[PDB]
Amino acid sequence: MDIIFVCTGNTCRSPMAEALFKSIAEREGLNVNVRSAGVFASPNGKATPHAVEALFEKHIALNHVSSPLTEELMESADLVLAMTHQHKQIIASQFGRYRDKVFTLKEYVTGSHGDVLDPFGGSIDIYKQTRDELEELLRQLAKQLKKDRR
Repeated sequence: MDIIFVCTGNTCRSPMAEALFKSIAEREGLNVNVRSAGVFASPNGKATPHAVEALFEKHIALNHVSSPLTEELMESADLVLAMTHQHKQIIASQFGRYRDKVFTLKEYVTGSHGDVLDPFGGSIDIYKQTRDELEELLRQLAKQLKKDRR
């Protein structure tokens, strides 16, 4: 199992979800890899001064530098977890409808298309609201994985 969290510019939430899921997987004794990318990210984007601070408040000390989602990473991974249906369709448009590997961030857990709070460019409080929702989701995501590590 290798998971790619994906949002347009990566930094918006994907590395928060990565850091949380690593921490939660370590709590649960799950065995995975998780990474993050963006359909229009670049190899020199990084964790925002509020995402990183929100996970420092979580006492995880996030540190991440972005990269684009490209087909070799897609082929290497076993799950893709996209923040929106629009992102899912961009991924499909990049990779010739490799869409089967992709699920939306709520969808993989709720069973229905949707997203968490998008904090991109908000104050620390918005990333704080996000990481609470994101943790609650990712605990259910760990519950979903423990079925088959998928």
